[PDB]
Amino acid sequence: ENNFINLYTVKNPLKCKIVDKINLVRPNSPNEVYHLEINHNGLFKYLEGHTCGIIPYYNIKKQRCARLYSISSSNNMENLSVAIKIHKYENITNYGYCSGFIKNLKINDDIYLTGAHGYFNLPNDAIQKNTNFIFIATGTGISPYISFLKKLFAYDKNNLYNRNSNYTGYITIYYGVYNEDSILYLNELEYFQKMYPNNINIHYVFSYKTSFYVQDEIYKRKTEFLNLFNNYKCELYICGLKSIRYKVMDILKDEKKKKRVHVEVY
Amino acid sequence: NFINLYTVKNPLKCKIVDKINLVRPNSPNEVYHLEINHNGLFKYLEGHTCGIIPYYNKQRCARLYSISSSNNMENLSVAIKIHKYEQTNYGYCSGFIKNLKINDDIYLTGAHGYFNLPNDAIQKNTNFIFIATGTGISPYISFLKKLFAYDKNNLRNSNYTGYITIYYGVYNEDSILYLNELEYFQKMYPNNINIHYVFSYKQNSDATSFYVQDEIYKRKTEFLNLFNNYKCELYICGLKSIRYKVMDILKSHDEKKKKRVHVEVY
Ligand SMILES: Cc1cc2nc3c(=O)[nH]c(=O)nc-3n(C[C@H](O)[C@H](O)[C@H](O)COP(=O)(O)OP(=O)(O)OC[C@H]3O[C@@H](n4cnc5c(N)ncnc54)[C@H](O)[C@@H]3O)c2cc1C
Ligand SMILES: Cc1cc2nc3c(=O)[nH]c(=O)nc-3n(C[C@H](O)[C@H](O)[C@H](O)COP(=O)(O)OP(=O)(O)OC[C@H]3O[C@@H](n4cnc5c(N)ncnc54)[C@H](O)[C@@H]3O)c2cc1C
Ligand SMILES: Nc1ncnc2c1ncn2[C@@H]1O[C@H](COP(=O)(O)O)[C@@H](O)[C@H]1OP(=O)(O)O
Ligand SMILES: Nc1ncnc2c1ncn2[C@@H]1O[C@H](COP(=O)(O)O)[C@@H](O)[C@H]1OP(=O)(O)O
Repeated sequence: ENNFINLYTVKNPLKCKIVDKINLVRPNSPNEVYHLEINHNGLFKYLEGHTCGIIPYYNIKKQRCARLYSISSSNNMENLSVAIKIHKYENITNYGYCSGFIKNLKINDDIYLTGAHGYFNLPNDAIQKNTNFIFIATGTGISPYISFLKKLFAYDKNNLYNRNSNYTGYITIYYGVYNEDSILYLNELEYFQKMYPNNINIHYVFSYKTSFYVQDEIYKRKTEFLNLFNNYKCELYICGLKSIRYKVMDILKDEKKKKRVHVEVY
Repeated sequence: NFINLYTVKNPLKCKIVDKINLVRPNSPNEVYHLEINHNGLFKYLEGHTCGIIPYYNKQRCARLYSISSSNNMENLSVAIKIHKYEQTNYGYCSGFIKNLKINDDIYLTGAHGYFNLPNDAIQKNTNFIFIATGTGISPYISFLKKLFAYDKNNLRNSNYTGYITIYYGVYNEDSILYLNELEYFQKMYPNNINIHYVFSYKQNSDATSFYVQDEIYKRKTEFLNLFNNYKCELYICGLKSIRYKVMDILKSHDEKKKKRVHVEVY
């Protein structure tokens, strides 16, 4: 620990089985996205904030080309989660490489993963320090913050009535999708806000209705927002598309005291 | 019927003739224009993409890049943005092109995509509305090159007499790709081409986001006409977003003209 990075490469993928395959979005979201419940036998080692690689079709032509997908489960969960938007052109029409693999994916199917990737992780002392957070996400970008939240708060899906252990840090989440029906992991987000009204705050920026996104909602709250960052030393986390970085970073008006600003973009 | 002439199993060995930095020094981006010699063995129509296989002859895994040249010219060209991330770390094919030198071998695929001009275009003087972000300009350049019969050596001959309105969104002036070519067409054919650049840097400050599709909305009354009144083929090539607020534009002032709208986003 924690040199989990690259325990399984494309040179040695890990046979895993699908355990569940669930639609993350309701009928009012244009996008299609599947949460995967993946059985790795406790063998696949990873760390909240980590991405895993899936090699489409691993047993024509090869076909040994992988895509990364952020894990959205806590280390502490028997099987692991992951969320995948199906990409189409341009329904019943055409698909991207991985997209199509996952579109035809069936339960108890072989899926081949690749060792931990990335460094978007939480701080190590975060759980004891009661450290504070500002998570910023678009679309599938919420994944890491779900895993983040399953850790900070007690996860158990089967024990959702207690207790639960509290990090009592303050967490502010800016989440931007198209509409309500397009927000990944609603059941959990709604639950977290419900169980911990003094620890988690969610700002949803919806695309539908010049254009207005999550950085624009962050500017519009810029005086309030900085408090969080400096007064509560709120840790900075950006995950999603490039565009987010500039408008939130250039709102800083610094010193390698900006450390803890984590930018991940895909 | 040139599609798939070449595949990862029989990739066409081509050679790197040139590698021009396509951006001026104010762009945060890094894009290289490759000029690739193939012995005229690559067959494609303007608007097709080709497949590049990084480090062929590890993983044999092609990425697609829009051809920014026309059939006529001896060599094919292409433009590549170099994708980066911090935690000096590069994309797979990006890293490949970045390290790419003059007279290197480069293995292409057969062609790809259906983002083409209609078969009767020059001799039907068909109108055009082209929407693009960043590298998405490539196909339209490819078009313009044919329609106007461009010859770097000679610059005139063209019979095409239609109208071409280009909407192009980029960060700032220095980020317009193929500015040379665009600026030329604007100058040489000012009653056959009209361009609308939409620079991203302007909205950084105390304003909300404004992208290429916003300009098309702000200019919505005119846009409909260009499409309705002028029997224009509409092309969108760039980011996912461009499409709904324009598409959604088209339902206001109906369908089965569908066959006149062409989309290719990534
Ligand atoms: C660090 C990191 C984390 C990531 N985490 C997630 C995540 O948590 N969840 C998630 O969903 N994704 C995530 N991604 C992106 C993920 O890898 C994508 O699924 C992948 O890059 C593209 O999907 P694909 O292979 O199905 O499509 P590709 O085969 O890569 O296709 C490329 C894109 O263009 C389109 N396209 C492809 N070929 C054509 C063609 N011939 N003509 C027209 N259009 C075409 C497709 O619709 C697709 O959107 C992450 C990426 C990174 C770098
Ligand atoms: C129809 C079509 C036409 C296209 N035409 C063009 C074109 O004209 N010009 C162009 O530039 N592109 C074009 N593309 C897309 C082109 O293939 C991209 O260069 C390619 O998708 C990026 O792959 P890569 O070589 O950067 O490596 P990849 O690894 O596939 O890149 C993955 C992305 O996530 C980042 N990333 C990779 N690994 C990690 C990691 N471990 N952690 C965090 N981030 C990571 C990279 O910065 C990159 O942005 C087109 C795509 C399609 C579908
Ligand atoms: N430049 C941008 N900055 C912030 N959010 C964006 C940007 N472009 C698109 N989005 C939005 O991010 C959300 C999630 O995107 P996705 O589901 O494709 O990952 C969508 O609501 C999308 O809105 P839009 O409807 O304008 O595309
Ligand atoms: N939702 C969106 N709709 C249209 N254009 C966008 C959107 N998000 C970003 N862009 C812009 O597309 C242009 C192409 O750049 P690239 O595709 O390399 O990011 C950029 O100026 C980028 O703006 P931004 O400056 O906000 O990133």
